[PDB]
Amino acid sequence: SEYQSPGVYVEEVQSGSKSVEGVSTSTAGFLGQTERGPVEPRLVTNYADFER
Amino acid sequence: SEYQSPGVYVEEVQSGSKSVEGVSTSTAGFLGQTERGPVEPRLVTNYADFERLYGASPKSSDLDAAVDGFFKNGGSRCFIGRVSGADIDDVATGILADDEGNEIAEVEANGPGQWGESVAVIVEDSQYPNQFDITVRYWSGDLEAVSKPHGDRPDPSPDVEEVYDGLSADPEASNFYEKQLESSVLVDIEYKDDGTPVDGLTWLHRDVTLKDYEGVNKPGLRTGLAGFKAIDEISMVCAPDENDIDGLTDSIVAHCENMGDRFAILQSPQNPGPVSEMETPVDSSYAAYYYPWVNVLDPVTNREKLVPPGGHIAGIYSRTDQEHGVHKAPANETLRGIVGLQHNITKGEQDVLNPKGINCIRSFQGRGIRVWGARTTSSDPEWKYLNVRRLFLFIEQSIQEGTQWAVFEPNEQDTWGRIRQSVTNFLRTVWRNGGLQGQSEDDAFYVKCGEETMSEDDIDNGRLIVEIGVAPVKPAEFVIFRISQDT
Amino acid sequence: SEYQSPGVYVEEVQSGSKSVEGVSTSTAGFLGQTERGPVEPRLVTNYADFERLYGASPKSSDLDAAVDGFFKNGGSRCFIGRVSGADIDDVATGILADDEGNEIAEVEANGPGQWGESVAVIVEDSQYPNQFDITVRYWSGDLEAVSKPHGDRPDPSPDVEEVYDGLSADPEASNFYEKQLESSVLVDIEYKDDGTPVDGLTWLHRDVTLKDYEGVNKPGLRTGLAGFKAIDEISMVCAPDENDIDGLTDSIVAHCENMGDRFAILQSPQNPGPVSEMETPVDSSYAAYYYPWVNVLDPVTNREKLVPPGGHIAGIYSRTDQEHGVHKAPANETLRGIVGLQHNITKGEQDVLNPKGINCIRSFQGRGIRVWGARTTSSDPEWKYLNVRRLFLFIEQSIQEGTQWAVFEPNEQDTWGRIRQSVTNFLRTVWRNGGLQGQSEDDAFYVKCGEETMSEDDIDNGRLIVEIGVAPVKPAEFVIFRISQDT
Repeated sequence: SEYQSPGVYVEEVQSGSKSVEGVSTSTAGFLGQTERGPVEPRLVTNYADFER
Repeated sequence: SEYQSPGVYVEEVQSGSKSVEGVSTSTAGFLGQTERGPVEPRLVTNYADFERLYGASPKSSDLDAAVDGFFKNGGSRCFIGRVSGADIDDVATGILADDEGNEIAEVEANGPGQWGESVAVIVEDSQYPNQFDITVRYWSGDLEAVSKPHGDRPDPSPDVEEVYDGLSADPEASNFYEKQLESSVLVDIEYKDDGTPVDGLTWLHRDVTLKDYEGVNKPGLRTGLAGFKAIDEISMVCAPDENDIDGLTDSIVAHCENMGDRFAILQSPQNPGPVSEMETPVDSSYAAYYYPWVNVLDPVTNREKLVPPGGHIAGIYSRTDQEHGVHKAPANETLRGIVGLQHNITKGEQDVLNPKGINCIRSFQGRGIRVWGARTTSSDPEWKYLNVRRLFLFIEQSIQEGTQWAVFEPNEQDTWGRIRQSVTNFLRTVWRNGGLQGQSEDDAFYVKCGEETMSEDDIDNGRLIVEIGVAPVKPAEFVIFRISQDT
Repeated sequence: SEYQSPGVYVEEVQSGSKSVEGVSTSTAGFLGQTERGPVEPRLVTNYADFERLYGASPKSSDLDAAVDGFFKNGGSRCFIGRVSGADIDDVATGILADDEGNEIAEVEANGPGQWGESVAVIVEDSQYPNQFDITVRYWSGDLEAVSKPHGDRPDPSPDVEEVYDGLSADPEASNFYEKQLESSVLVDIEYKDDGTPVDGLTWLHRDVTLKDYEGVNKPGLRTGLAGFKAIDEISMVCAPDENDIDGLTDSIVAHCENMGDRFAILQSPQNPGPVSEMETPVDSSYAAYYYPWVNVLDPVTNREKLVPPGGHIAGIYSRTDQEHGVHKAPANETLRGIVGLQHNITKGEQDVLNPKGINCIRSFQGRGIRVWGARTTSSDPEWKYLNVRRLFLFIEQSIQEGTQWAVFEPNEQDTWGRIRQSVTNFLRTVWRNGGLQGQSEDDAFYVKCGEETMSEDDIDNGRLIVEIGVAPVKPAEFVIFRISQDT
């Protein structure tokens, strides 16, 4: 920082380690023919959602 | 001191430590449209104050609902700033006349808009010599249906009523009408000439974009965000209608990042799209993002209505700060004042939304409706959690405001010890209340000021350097139980 | 000293080191068209100051947008220079008259152009003996629609208003009107004869190329770049409309190379052609080149508008300098105050643009819009990175300005030790703040002054030679992870 006029200054510093987080690993993708529905990919979490 | 003539001298010395005091942390700021009121920011501590000073919102705004949700959830103090599409000087005015027809006073509405056309001023005479009474009345509905506006009981009872009894025309008295009518939510009086007014009734006559939310910045007038940036009590800002005005989210986040001492609360759109494609609007460490909308009872139709959840969430923030501290995550808390949600989110959909910085409001069977998520919109791993940012804001503002005695003091060991002692006392207090983590003081923080932080080039140029290290506490987001049969 | 009569003598000696102080590094300079204002460069520290002194830009300029983007991104100080297509002496004037018709004062607009035809001056009398009031009003729109320019409330409220109350006609008093009206953004007053003016209103009557951007250079008047080259605070220069005026890019780069203490920021055209054929305009080490254009909200139509990114980038420079230092690359930083970009650049296209010195502004999913690139337009391998050039500018100007005490001093070992000590202290301070690289002082820098740098022919001719060697730090542009299964 630069100090040109008198006063109080408060500054933040970077710390000594940054955490890494693991990614998801149990999602699947399926392709095939259906009778209804959109053609953009959509997320489903249950079989009743799929039938609906 | 200097001693040139004999006598007794008594001198005061500075002590070895100076106390630091913590700052307020539960005040909020709101922006939006109203029907009445001034356009400078005003402090409100209760919902009846809000209805008395401002009134209701038009059909294109949801401010009234947000303030109601704020106070139903345990909030303490609001700063209200009224945004208006009319020019600031488009105000209704009037004139008071004397015995033989001289204008002696000038009456002006307390804010711009057409509402001022429905204010009536009534002057009558008092039973005591040289005294008179003044009354101000306001109707919210049609004027064509008001039968007896001057009588003791008008046909529709007026919406606002004000009476002032012991008035005089002596400028040096304490019952001069200019000084007594100064506390009035409807009108303003200015003195012109000597006299006393004649009895009767009189009406006041001859009466949004992103640039209105930005506000006016002139030497003697500030509205919008320019008015808020001159108030140092506000700690969180919200605009309920931020999704109807393009370019307001960025302005709010920039305001909070440029002040450096407040936090921004953001809500999703009513239709944000498919779940697999949602993102946050900004990538700031000074903002948080909540989803979905909520349902309330509307006090003019008595039906359900869908509104954004911002004010209820700000009220939850204020409540948690009052009963737990700024280090407590404002999640796993109940929402009061609503009827239902827009959608019910499952556990499979939150596994996609939570790693993206989007906070969810969910409903559990047997437990109710709660906020489930406490992250910021930031990508930096150092500012992932919300309470850490709030704690740092609190600490940094306290330090900034409570150390102005040290400027221009001698740059030597006494000042160094004094500063070190003060900051250590403040941080030990923060540690004792559960904000810092560690079984000893050495684990929780340290403060340094001396010849390890300053060199000689520093002393020759007037720099005093203090280094502080701290360890904040973080929430428990995943509670895991690993159970086996061994031993 | 010489001692010829007996007594006591007290003499002062010079010490063993003299401190060097660093210079400012976050001030910018802007050039372009405005509607009002003077044509000499003026310092601005806030956007409301800019609107108050200058106003808005015409349809052929984008200065207002660039200054707004500068201050929305954390900039601190601007120097504004107004470029005008009208002659400098094409200014509106007026006259004030006394009791029996003598011209006592002369009023003149604060800048050339037709705007001065819309300024009204009003003189009225005060309640105290020998005193009067003066008011100055300015309307931005049509004059044909102004109903009561003299009344207390004109039909359209004026755009600018100034009032001065306690004025006198005594030249030796401190409330003489010539001294009080001197701080006014609209007019200028000059005294002619003895008297006091009569009441009433009066209007002021009888009112670009590359050579206007170059500016006037006369003994008592400087505009354009000639005005900027007499200000030593500016550290970076930008002209938003540099692509509409042919021959201005070279003039700006030549100005920065001839001063030797400032940096030039350049933006691409709106249509630069095919990607495989792009080049930089110049090959200077004193310039940087950014691409593409950005989208903003226009405060007069409330629609999107496409503008060059120069002022936002200068604001990013200033912010980074304030919070990190001049050794930090101003890349991987967020742009505030915009809506979108012109194009989205992929990773395949930047592999062609980056080795050519062209810096890109990109948008990442989950992270936002950021500047991705920190190179200069230079072909020399020694000045490839931007922060190295900025650090050298800072160091060299500090040394130049903080060593003028050493001229004409004795050329012997005491002066040598003193100079060496000062420069070593300054460089050690720079090293401690992270600007130089090395685990020890011998790795980071050295300073030499003595009989290894100077010979006897040097001493006989008056030359004192100091040799300094330094090692700057460079950014991490490619982060590489090589992972294997062994051990």
